[PDB]
Amino acid sequence: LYFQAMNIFEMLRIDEGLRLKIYKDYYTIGIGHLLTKSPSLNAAKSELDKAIGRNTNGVITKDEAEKLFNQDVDAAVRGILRNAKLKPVYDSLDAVRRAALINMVFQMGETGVAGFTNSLRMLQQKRWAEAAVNLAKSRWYNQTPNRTKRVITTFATGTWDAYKNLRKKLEQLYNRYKDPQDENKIGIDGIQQFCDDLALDPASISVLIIAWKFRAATQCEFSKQEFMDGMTELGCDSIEKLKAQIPKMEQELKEPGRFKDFYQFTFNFAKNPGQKGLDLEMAIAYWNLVLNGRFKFLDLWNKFLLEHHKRSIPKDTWNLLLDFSTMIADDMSNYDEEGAWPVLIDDFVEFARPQI
Ligand SMILES: *C[C@@H](Cn1ccnc1)C(=O)NC[C@@H](NC(=O)[C@H](Cc1nc2ccc(C(C)C)cc2s1)NC(=O)CC)C1CCCCC1
Repeated sequence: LYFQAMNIFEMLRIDEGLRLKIYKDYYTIGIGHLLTKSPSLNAAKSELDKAIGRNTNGVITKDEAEKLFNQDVDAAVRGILRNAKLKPVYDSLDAVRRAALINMVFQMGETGVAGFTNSLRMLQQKRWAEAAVNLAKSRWYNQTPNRTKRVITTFATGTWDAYKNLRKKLEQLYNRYKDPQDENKIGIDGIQQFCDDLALDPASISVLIIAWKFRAATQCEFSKQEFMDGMTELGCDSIEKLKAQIPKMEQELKEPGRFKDFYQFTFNFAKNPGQKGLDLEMAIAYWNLVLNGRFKFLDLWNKFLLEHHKRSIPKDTWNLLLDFSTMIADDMSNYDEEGAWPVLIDDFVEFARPQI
């Protein structure tokens, strides 16, 4: 197979993203690699372990993700060649433009691409300008504007310029924030600068919302990969573009499913690496950010903890506090003491009830 890859992996890592842990679409890993149609994680991990050749426990390296991606490219190419509507266009195209076609197949499948009859004909005819304008009129252009414009530029030019130029813009922007003592990360000063550039306080709710959108691991830490992947997935190539995305992120949090996801993410982001629980003072500081205007008993809860708990907060307790805040009556008369809440919440209700 070595006779038949370098550019296509980085092109789809940018457009689709690379995930090093087993996720849901269906059990997937890497750049959209399907593991099984079975709903069993045990089946999914089994397929992944067999494919890789080690006990991965659903976690892989970038190189392992590449081995899997090359298999999917080779399978995609076989599919295109057996398709009577796609084979002529594929055969006629140069190496760079074939990569843009495989990119479309990865996104919407053979049937999706085969639907672009007029555009595919223009490509086969090497009518690059006419094809570029024609592909931009589709629904494909609206659903994924950043990805589509990059793929369209690949067909228009026959160059990697759309991917090369985004990487240049993000790499130049990165240099403003990188740590002088460590080129592969953004340090304390860099994070402060990033927040200043956004006209936001680093301890503000807006910055915590951005960390959620970037899927950042830990507070006061920001890796180069987090910056690169975050900015690309959000479709931002500048601070101004990221700044303009903040109201959209705010709107999402008005939907309870998104809010629940952001709320639970906060615990994982707030905690110290190597620690399973969140120290009380930290838990209170983040609760004041995320439960502000959502929990009537927030101050009395903080006072209770500082005076009667004075210990770390486990994840389950953090998660369940949101359900408590939502259901609790202003007089606490609906609280099920004989129910299944953490002992800490039963003790809070016992402490709070005589205080009205
Ligand atoms: C720096 C850290 C020191 N420390 C104390 C105990 N363990 C570690 C610290 O001060 N932690 C608590 C702070 N948190 C913050 O100030 C953070 C700073 C940021 N980290 C990141 C990471 C990634 C990003 C990118 C851009 C996605 C951005 C930022 S800003 N801020 C937040 O966590 C947002 C709220 C505070 C304690 C008081 C309550 C607020 C947080």
